[PDB]
Amino acid sequence: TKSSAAVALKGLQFVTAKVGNDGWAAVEKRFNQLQVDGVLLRSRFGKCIGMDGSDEFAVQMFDSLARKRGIVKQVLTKDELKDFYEQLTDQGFDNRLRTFFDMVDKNADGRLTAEEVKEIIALSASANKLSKIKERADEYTALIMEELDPTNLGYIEMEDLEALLLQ
Amino acid sequence: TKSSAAVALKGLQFVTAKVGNDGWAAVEKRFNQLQVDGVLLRSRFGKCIGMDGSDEFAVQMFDSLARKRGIVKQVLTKDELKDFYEQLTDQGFDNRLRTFFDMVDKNADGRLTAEEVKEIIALSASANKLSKIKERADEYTALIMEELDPTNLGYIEMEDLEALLL
Ligand SMILES: [Ca+2]
Ligand SMILES: [Ca+2]
Repeated sequence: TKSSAAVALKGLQFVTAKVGNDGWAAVEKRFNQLQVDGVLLRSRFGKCIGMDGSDEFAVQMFDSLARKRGIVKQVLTKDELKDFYEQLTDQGFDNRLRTFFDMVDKNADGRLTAEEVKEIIALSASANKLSKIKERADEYTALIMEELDPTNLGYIEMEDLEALLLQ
Repeated sequence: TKSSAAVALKGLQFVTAKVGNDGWAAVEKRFNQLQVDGVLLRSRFGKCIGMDGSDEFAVQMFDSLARKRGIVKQVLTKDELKDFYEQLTDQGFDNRLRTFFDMVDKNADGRLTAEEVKEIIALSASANKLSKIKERADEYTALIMEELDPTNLGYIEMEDLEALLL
């Protein structure tokens, strides 16, 4: 239970967060921007929904949602997109657990193998460690620049790194 | 200085370590095997030098040594490769610092911007834990499994989930 229940959760929370919780007015306006002849391409699905993840993650979510609906073209109308959206913002637990399951179940057989499970466990941990690292790096950068470029050239030079290290 | 120079020190050691210091015997031998029509591909520089770190680290390193020499083709003759080897193999501080600087300096303008600096700090902090995480994942996976699939059917169902978290 203890470490396993919390690891399923970690994975759920991760997918939920990559999808995000943008309201319909923001998703629809992006649709308006992204659509061509009234239709949203598969490749723009992540951007339309306001997703956080990789391109590949966005497209795989699209296919799991399409697959579920019997949609086989790779193009969505506003009404279809809206129906994909309704599912993804239903923040109910059953609903979220369902969408997570389908997302992690890449071959859509209604089972999850050791491989599928590890896949999403690794992605989520590693993407989360990367985001954290980039916030820190950002703060370490500001400190280096603040110290080696107090006069605000917008850069530092070789000479400044020497000094920083030889000392 | 303290935390500031440690941050910069650690990026310099990360790059130094990823490059390694194989002897010429080894790298020339590897060249001979990796070479095609006399030249060595950018994509094969890492393997030839014996670096660790990512394929991306290897090609960035490559590019930085090329930029320095105005080499714009993505291929090296043996001569040229040996020259790249010689700069890399010089573990004198002056030289190591230069190589580091040029690696961080993606546009070779002799200047390091905030953006360039954030990038090696991120990478020097990131690289190592990928595998460390890939290995924690296996310990979790094969623990989710040995608990949601006690008899080892090989898979988990939605209702195994339903019951897990409810
Ligand atoms: Ca499956
Ligand atoms: Ca630069």
